[PDB]
Amino acid sequence: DTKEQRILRYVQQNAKPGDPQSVLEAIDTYCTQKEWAMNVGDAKGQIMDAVIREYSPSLVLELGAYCGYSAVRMARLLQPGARLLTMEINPDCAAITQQMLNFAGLQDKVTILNGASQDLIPQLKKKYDVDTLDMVFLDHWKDRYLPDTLLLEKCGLLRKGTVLLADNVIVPGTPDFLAYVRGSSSFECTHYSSYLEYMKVVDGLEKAIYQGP
Ligand SMILES: Nc1ncnc2c1ncn2[C@@H]1O[C@H](CSCC[C@H](N)C(=O)O)[C@@H](O)[C@H]1O
Ligand SMILES: Cc1nc(C)c(-c2cc(O)c3nc[nH]c(=O)c3c2)s1
Ligand SMILES: [Cl-]
Ligand SMILES: [Mg+2]
Repeated sequence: DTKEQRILRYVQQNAKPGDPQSVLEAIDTYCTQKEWAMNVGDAKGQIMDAVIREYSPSLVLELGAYCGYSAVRMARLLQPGARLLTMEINPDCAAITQQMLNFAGLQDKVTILNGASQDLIPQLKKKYDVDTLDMVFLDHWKDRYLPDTLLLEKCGLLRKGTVLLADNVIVPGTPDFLAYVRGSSSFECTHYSSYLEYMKVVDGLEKAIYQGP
């Protein structure tokens, strides 16, 4: 089996079905005590929680699902009727994410879209009936953050006040993305210094609020 399979099995055997907090705790314990994995983690997760609570987004787009940790973490705080779409290029990851969401009882709030973000983003309006996004969580691959941000703008998917939240702007680091949003009068940016998941290594999240074209 794979590490991702081991994480999922650990949750199924150590968390309570239908209880998202217990799922997060089981994942964080596994990744602390057994095998590191690239979930946003509890330290940066607490900052995401605060952002989600502040904005109460009706429609969130996540880029990069992995095992479903951030999807569980965000979806558990959404209001009734509010929705998450998560895009995931790796089908084995998409499979784990679906089972993780099912176990957590959050499957009615979240839709996994299978494919590369750069291929799916242009389909959101016509195929997935999206008008504009309230929030986007960027957590896929560092080199995609800037191009996908510009693609989301091109496609008309951002509105005034759309919240972009980006993980790993320090490690692995997204220097082109940070230079761009921080120099652009189309964004209002805030940096949230924290730590890499499960490690005493400095990392951070960037919040960039779109201000219109
Ligand atoms: N272009 C792209 N489109 C969609 N997913 C991508 C991608 N490039 C990488 N990925 C995926 O992005 C994921 C990064 S890890 C995601 C962690 C997750 N947000 C969490 O915190 O729990 C991986 O599963 C990888 O397959
Ligand atoms: C020292 C590190 N090694 C890896 C492998 C890290 C790491 C940490 C993350 O949160 C990530 N989130 C999304 N996508 C990634 O590629 C990713 C990578 S940090
Ligand atoms: Cl952590
Ligand atoms: Mg990350």
